[PDB]
Amino acid sequence: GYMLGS
Repeated sequence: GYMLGS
């Protein structure tokens, strides 16, 4: 799984 933001 993955979670990211910018």
